[PDB]
Order: sequence, then structure tokens, then C-alpha cells
Amino acid sequence: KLALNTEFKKAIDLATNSSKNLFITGKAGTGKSTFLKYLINELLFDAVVLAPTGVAAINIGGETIHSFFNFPINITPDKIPDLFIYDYEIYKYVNTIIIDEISMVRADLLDCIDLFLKRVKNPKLPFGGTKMIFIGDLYQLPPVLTNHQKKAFNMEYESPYFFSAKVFKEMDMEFIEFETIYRQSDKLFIDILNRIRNNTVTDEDIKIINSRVQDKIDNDDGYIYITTVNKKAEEINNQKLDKLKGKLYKLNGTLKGNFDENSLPTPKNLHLKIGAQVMLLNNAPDRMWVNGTIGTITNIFPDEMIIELALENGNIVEITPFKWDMIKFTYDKKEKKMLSETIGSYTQFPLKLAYAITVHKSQGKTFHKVIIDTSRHFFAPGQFYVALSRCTSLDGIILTKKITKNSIILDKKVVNFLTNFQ
Ligand SMILES: Nc1ncnc2c1ncn2[C@@H]1O[C@H](COP(=O)(O)OP(=O)(O)NP(=O)(O)O)[C@@H](O)[C@H]1O
Repeated sequence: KLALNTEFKKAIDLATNSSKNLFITGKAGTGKSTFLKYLINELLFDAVVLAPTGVAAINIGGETIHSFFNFPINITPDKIPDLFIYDYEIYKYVNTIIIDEISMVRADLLDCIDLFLKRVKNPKLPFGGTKMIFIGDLYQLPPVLTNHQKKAFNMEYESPYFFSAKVFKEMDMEFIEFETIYRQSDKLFIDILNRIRNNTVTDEDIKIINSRVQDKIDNDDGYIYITTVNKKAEEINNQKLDKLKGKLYKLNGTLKGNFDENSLPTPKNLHLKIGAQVMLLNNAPDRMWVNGTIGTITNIFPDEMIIELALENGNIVEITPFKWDMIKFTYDKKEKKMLSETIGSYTQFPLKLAYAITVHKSQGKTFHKVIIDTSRHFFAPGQFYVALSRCTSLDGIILTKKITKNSIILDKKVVNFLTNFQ
């Protein structure tokens, strides 16, 4: 039911017929998710799909990288050879292994997959000779810190980011980018995002971005506070909910089978009040709401199990609990095949308090009106770009504090690596 872009048909050809080592990239919202959705279902295809984190795998209907390869948490590329492989026969059946949100996987973690695949498969070809499709826009790099949040492995890695994987320097994968925009296609905003990606920001860009700074906000309704501090975001949602009048409703999620309670999209104990600012987590088929749409609860119906909210201006919708599937790829020793099957179900309203969110937890979502916490002196490499990528237009963006071109410093380091990808 979707249009096939000229770069969409180029990517499905190189992946479904001339399948060899492809890399889908682009900007935030350019079609990479629907391209992967169109490959697995609504098309004749079979392949494993992996994601770095458990919550990422639940959204795309895949399974964790560590879960698929039975990797321990402490796995390093040096522990791969001294790692006893059971169920060795099953790995010779998997081809075209697709990884999603590739920018989020570590450098060492990606080389573990190569060395693991080289064991169960041809030991000379990269990744054991399996077709590697990587998706997830390239400039959504995870945040790093110098004193905090390190493991500092410096054996041969220039950086913990994905591109520093040694498998790349001995591989050819003919990268393909998705450059077509949508969804509040603010061109001036898009071009500023392009120059931040290119690290070619002009002084007029900084003047335009700083024009969105506001120390005061009248009618903050509809705005979501995007910060980096996981602590601060939780305080804002809870404080905003206490200041709301009305009965507190406690809705409980049904956890069937074997599901990871540490990867729940929305809390099992959902505390909501009529009037709360909530966020939809379901990306509806009829395009009424996307994953990240902000609404306001207008009524709660516990008996009928229906939560009513006006989606913005007046787009009133009725929401029922949604079911998430826990996908696990298993080798059927009887039918000799791999096709994926659910091991657990989590059912709960696709809703979450949306007064504030963190950059890490807002992955994949785009909002309409954001309040970005730019009180930090510096932004970790590529962390300002990901904050702006969570919004759809410059008119929706509000900055708490004015930034300078020195704030986007340490982007210079990574951009010289990302340009090497040719
Ligand atoms: N080729 C296309 N033709 C028509 N509509 C499209 C196309 N690609 C994307 N869209 C629309 O734009 C939305 C964004 O694409 P989507 O595949 O969801 O990427 P995303 O998850 O929003 N973020 P990203 O993976 O960075 O692109 C989709 O939900 C569609 O509504």
C-alpha cells in the first residue's frame, strides 16, 4: 500500500536478487523501517533479523544479537575462539543476516559476529561469507563519555563506534543511502541537519537554531521535554502527573509465556490520569498515529478496556491494549528450517507518559513539538544531531539554553571517520 521510491527499488534489487553485503542508511524517517517491514512480510523472504538491544528487537519483531549467538554480556572478540559452540549444525542454514540500528552496535561486538561466523562458516570470507544487510541511519551514534561510561579498549580500535570494526577494512559493501524526506519536511531544517551531519555548520545556522531558545514557555501543552539525564525525565513525568486532578488509574499488563520484563515498551503498572500527556507506541496501520504521537487522555474506560485521548488539536481516537511478540529464531530439527516463532507475549495499552523523554529512550520516534535540554556545556559526538532528529520542524523545536559552535565540537572527530565509508 506504499510507494516504491527510485532508491527503494534499487535497494530491494541489490538485496533480494543480487544479494551481496548491502548497507541501507539515510536520515531519521526516510523509509528504512518500512523497507525492512516490506522485506520480511508482504514479500517472499526468509532471513534472521537482529537488533542491539532487546527493546529494539521487540519493535522490529527480531531478537537480540546476544540472544541469537548465545553471547554472554562480557563477550569480547578475544573470547570468541575459546567459546564452546553447541548447536553448531543450525548455523550452516542461516543466510542473509540482517542487523537493525547498526549505528548502535559496538565496534568489538560487530567483530565478534564476524569471528563467530568465520568459525561455523567459511573462515576466510568476511562474516563467514553470509550476506550482511545493515540498516539504521548512520549518524545516530550512541553517546560516549571520556571519564564516565567507558571500557576504553584501545588494542586496535580507533573508537567504540560501529565503523571501527576490523571486518570493514577488509570488506566491500557498496553503501546505499535513503535521501527522501517526509513528515514535516521543513527544508531549511533539513539543510541545517545536513550541515550538522557534514560538520559544515555556518554562523547563520547557529543564529537560526539559537532563535528557538526560550527561558520561558507559555502554553507548554503538546511539548515533550527531551533531555539526556534519565533521572530528570522520570521526575518531570511523575511531577506533572501529581499536579493533575482526578482519580489515578492503575492498568496492568498481561505477560504471557517467556518475555523479558527488562524490555517492556511500556510499564506493566501503568499509572494514568484523565488529562495526562501520553505517547502512542504502536505506529498504527491507518497512519492516524505513529510511534511517538503525543495525545491527551480525555477519558479512561476500565471495564471496556478503552483509553480515549484527543491526539493534538482534536483528533480523538480510541485505544485498546496492544500485544508485543517475543521473536526467537530456532532450528526445527524435523522440518530442517529456521523460520521465526514467538516465545512470549506482552499485552498492554501502547501508551506512555509523554511529559518528558530521554534521547536514548526516544529512538526511532519523531515528535511534533519538543523542548530540548541544552543546558549541558558540551554534547557527546553526534548527540546534538540526534536531539534535533527527534523533531519534525524548526517551529516545533524549543531550546532551553543557547548553544555555540563549540557545543557541537567533538563531532569533528567522528565525521572524518564517517566520510571514509565509500
Ligand atoms: N517509500 C515510501 N513511500 C511512501 N511513504 C513512505 C516511504 N518511506 C517512508 N514512508 C512514510 O514515512 C514514514 C517513515 O518511514 P519509516 O520506514 O517508518 O522510517 P522511520 O521508522 O520513521 N525512521 P527511519 O528508519 O530513520 O527512516 C513511514 O511510516 C511512511 O508513512
